[PDB]
Amino acid sequence: SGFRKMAFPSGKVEGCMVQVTCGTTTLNGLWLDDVVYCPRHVICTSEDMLNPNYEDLLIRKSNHNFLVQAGNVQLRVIGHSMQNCVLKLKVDTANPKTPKYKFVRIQPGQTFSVLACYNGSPSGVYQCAMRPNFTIKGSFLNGSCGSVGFNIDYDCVSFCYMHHMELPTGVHAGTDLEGNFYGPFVDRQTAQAAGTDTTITVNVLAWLYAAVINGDRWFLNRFTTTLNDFNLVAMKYNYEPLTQDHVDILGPLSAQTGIAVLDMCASLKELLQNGMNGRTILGSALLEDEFTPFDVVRQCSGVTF
Amino acid sequence: SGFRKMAFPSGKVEGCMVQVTCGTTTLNGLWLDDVVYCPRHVICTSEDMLNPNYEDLLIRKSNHNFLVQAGNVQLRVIGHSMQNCVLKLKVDTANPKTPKYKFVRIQPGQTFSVLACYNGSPSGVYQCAMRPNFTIKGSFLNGSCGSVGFNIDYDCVSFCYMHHMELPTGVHAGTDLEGNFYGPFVDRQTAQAAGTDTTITVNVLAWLYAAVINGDRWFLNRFTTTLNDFNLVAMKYNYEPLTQDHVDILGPLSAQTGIAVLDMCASLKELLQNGMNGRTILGSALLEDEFTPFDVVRQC
Ligand SMILES: O=C(Nc1cncc2ccccc12)[C@@H]1CCN(Cc2ncc[nH]2)c2ccc(Cl)cc21
Ligand SMILES: O=C(Nc1cncc2ccccc12)[C@@H]1CCN(Cc2ncc[nH]2)c2ccc(Cl)cc21
Ligand SMILES: [Cl-]
Repeated sequence: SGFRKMAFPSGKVEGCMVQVTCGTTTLNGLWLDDVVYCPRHVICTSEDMLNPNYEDLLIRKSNHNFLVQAGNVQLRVIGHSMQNCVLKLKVDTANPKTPKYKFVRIQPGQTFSVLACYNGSPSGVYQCAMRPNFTIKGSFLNGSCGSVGFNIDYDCVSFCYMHHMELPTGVHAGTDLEGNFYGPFVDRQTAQAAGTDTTITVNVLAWLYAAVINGDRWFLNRFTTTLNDFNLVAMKYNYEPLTQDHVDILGPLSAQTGIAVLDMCASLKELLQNGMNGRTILGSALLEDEFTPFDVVRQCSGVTF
Repeated sequence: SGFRKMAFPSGKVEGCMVQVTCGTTTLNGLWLDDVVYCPRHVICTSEDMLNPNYEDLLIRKSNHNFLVQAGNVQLRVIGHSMQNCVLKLKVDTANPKTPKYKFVRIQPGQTFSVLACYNGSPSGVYQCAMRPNFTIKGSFLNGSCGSVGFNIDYDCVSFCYMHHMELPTGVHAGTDLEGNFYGPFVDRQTAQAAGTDTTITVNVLAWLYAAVINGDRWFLNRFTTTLNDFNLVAMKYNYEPLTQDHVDILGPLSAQTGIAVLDMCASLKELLQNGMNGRTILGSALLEDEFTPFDVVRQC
């Protein structure tokens, strides 16, 4: 029993965290095989960040300008290239701790674990979701740039995020491991704002199924709804539309609990129009949307890595 | 900016997780140097759960009864001993991945990270607090016994918990790494119940300071209170008494935000009286009590 916000074990990623220093800027790098990946803004000054030409700044750099430190060992940079908003520093040594890995770009609503690092040293791990507005509500201070987001598939690490910046609202923006930003963001000191956020509906439903598996049933009702009627209500409360793909993904939880997805949608509809009435679900007074249907199955069935 | 429930990176602990099998029972063990630590109930059968005599059961066991598996390698048990509710299995190989470590027994209110394991394999990491009733509100299934709770101090792992059982309410009970249970619990199937839980007041205050550091100030008021008047109010909401030790511990956060502890106590009393009124604090509609003053300073 119990339901917690749970991250993947971070060990396979900890062995890849290195410190990257370029001039006065120090941030984190991901060392996989003989390449260290990090945000390309490491080559910037405070003036450069205002309106940067990264090709012109990088062409002025030499390999010896980048100081890469893995633990108490300095790696020697033998090449440098840029892929979108990520800098790739070729090193002479392949990371012996390199796990089986993939670079994957995730969709909004998908969750992943963040290994927050400072000076190439892992300080914490937390689970979060890529919001529908493409920001992540992370926890990061200055020095955390280059911290990575990941999932674990059997024994394969899927790297899906690299932290680049904090928006004025305190939310975070970053890229996949190919340097492509999630969202309409750029890596420059300019006026940027996150769009209005919405609730990840499929994840709320998956969390309601986790509550039922844990014995919380007060919110269940006799009612069902059409997918269309549910979406009209959901859209009114800034909830993401629930697609037939989402209904199919919730299939196993629906079969396990005996509550059809559209039957759980009617519970969610009433929760939205009426509130919780001083009650909680899994010790929460708000509907939790940072657990995917896969996370719920993984936690309520004990899948290991 | 931002405030998250954050666990310590679990890598140093993952390299110590092994599978321990004794007869039909399989659970997790912690392999440090040449010793594998696990709950002693791994030696129990069906008739040995209501009233087990662990000394009697362990004396009947031999080293070859214990199957220890680290990854796809079987370790050879060369000795066995019992320390309180923990079984110590001496093995013929020292764990090369053994980190710098300490065994620390924590107090209620303290937080730690849990590396939940099944069959000696880590499946997830999450953050817990030792509740004032000495239980932990974990997320554990059958097979998770031997999963450990820990904190990391620079590069040193302080092991503070080993999971032993689930109480009828779905909460969890375990021991420190010396086998001493937290709480009035025993490793028997006898009728056991967690005491009435209370909110960790010092942690709620630390979390209110984290909210102020993050820019959330709506809950602040012009009032202050005496420690005694705060405790009389707090007790009525099932909140733990706030001691002078707690007030002293909140000193650095009080100095950083400019809000005296007793001033923040008055904000907490007002929240307990009014509720949140559709508002949230750090994205939460409830007062969070699983962040200690030390966690808040570290994260902020
Ligand atoms: O925002 C940044 N990273 C950080 C990541 N996570 C949390 C943070 C919390 C506090 C401070 C910084 C955080 C960095 C440093 C700050 N500034 C602003 C700027 N102005 C001139 C040069 N840098 C910018 C602007 C754009 C970009 Cl891509 C990156 C950055
Ligand atoms: O409770 C236990 N671990 C578990 C840990 N975490 C989550 C769980 C979820 C579901 C089932 C078991 C969980 C273990 C195995 C079961 N039983 C209860 C029992 N023993 C004989 C008859 N019923 C006992 C009893 C005492 C002790 Cl010390 C340990 C244990
Ligand atoms: Cl599924």
